[PDB]
Amino acid sequence: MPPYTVVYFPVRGRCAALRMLLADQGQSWKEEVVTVETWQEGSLKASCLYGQLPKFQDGDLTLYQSNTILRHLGRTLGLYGKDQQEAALVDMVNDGVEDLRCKYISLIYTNYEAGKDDYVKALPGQLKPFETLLSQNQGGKTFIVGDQISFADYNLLDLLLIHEVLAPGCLDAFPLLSAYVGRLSARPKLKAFLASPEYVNLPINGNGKQ
Amino acid sequence: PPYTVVYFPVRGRCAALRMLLADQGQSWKEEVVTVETWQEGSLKASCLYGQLPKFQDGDLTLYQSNTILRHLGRTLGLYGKDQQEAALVDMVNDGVEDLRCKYISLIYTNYEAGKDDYVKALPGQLKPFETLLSQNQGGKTFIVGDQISFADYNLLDLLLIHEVLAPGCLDAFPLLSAYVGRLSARPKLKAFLASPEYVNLPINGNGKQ
Ligand SMILES: N[C@@H](CCC(=O)N[C@@H](CS[C@H]1c2c(cc3ccc4cccc5ccc2c3c45)C(=O)C(=O)[C@@H]1O)C(=O)NCC(=O)O)C(=O)O
Ligand SMILES: N[C@@H](CCC(=O)N[C@@H](CS[C@H]1c2c(cc3ccc4cccc5ccc2c3c45)C(=O)C(=O)[C@@H]1O)C(=O)NCC(=O)O)C(=O)O
Repeated sequence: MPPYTVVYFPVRGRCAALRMLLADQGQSWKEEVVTVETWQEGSLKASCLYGQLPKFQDGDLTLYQSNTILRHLGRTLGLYGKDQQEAALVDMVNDGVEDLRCKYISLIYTNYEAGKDDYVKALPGQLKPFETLLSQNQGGKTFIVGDQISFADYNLLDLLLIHEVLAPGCLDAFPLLSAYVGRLSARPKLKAFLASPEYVNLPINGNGKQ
Repeated sequence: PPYTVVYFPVRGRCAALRMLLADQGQSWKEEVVTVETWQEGSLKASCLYGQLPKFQDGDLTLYQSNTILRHLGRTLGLYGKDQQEAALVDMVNDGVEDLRCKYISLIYTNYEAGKDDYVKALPGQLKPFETLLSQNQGGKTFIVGDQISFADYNLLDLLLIHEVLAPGCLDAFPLLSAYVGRLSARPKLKAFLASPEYVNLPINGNGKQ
């Protein structure tokens, strides 16, 4: 059996980025999918630390919280900076990614029809700090932090892809971002994952919006 | 002092890292930012995400309260004994951050009409951290392992502000209650929490708590 197990609802959501990590890194993993009926039965839920998914297992290490998983994988597979200073910068990117993700998730599930124009109007000002980060790291030719990939790249990558779905062309205002996205998705294993039914046949979110 | 904390004159998302610094005998400087200052827009335009806190470690400049916590935990050895404990630590902090966000939305966006439901949901919101204590040496040490981590300071602050928001919310949780007492009594932290620069600082900016 693979050492890793992803326990989630059948969507990309907060598991998209860590799945891309694992795929690009050539790791193997079991997917455990949870239906509404099963969630509604309440036994799994009660057993989750914060009563939510994703749930992740690495051997007998059981983790909750999507960014915990990302950092845990970034730690063990060496995608967490080359040094302590880089690691901080990697954290600083991911906190920003999370911040925007929280807003995205709020729009998608609590206020899509009403808030979408305001959201898209505000999108440029929200993406710009990431464009700025690229420009300050080797002309944005390599990765979000340093010259080696990190978990934040995989998280940022997902974030930009879902926003291109939400707001087609949004990256037209951000040359570095746009290319970044093309480049990281050209990575052979990731590209193969992204084109696969495993990724493509899952809806981004669970309410049918995007 | 090698550290600089740039922020608004409230505890808020700087309370945990202040406690961390004081408890670890670290020295730091406070650049307090006023409305006016914030209003000229030079600072803000300068901030990666247009927000505070901003932090300095020698020549390193950071943003994001949780990046600063992690940076301090990492460089001062407050991040678990190993990768496995370091994961546990993140799992506590991310959870602390989820409740805090809820706390923050209640306080600034929905205090009058959301407080009853907030406080009724509270115990189920605090049970995970009591359970976490329950699984680690019967809760007589720390939130993870037997050495303090950045998550302790962050969870400590979370529990203190809730005790102000809903006095006695810890009364049904004996490990949480003893833990708050234990950590709050650590000499350097104890002195800091009794000091004016803590006590005379408003928790939040809009006068609600
Ligand atoms: N800080 C944590 C947070 C993790 C987290 O949010 N988990 C949620 C995800 S469900 C997710 C969610 C919602 C609505 C729906 C609605 C329809 C739906 C159909 C098919 C699949 C999903 C999957 C997820 C999901 C939803 C669906 C929405 O309303 C929710 O807010 C969430 O965004 C959950 O487990 N909910 C179960 C419950 O609390 O009892 C982390 O980063 O890991
Ligand atoms: N993910 C980040 C989040 C950091 C963050 O939220 N920063 C905010 C803090 S201001 C804080 C805040 C708000 C309202 C007020 C209202 C009155 C007020 C009076 C005196 C002091 C403060 C201090 C903070 C503050 C406020 C006050 C509220 O509306 C805000 O949401 C915040 O909770 C900020 O810099 N605002 C400047 C602006 O963006 O332009 C992190 O973890 O560090």
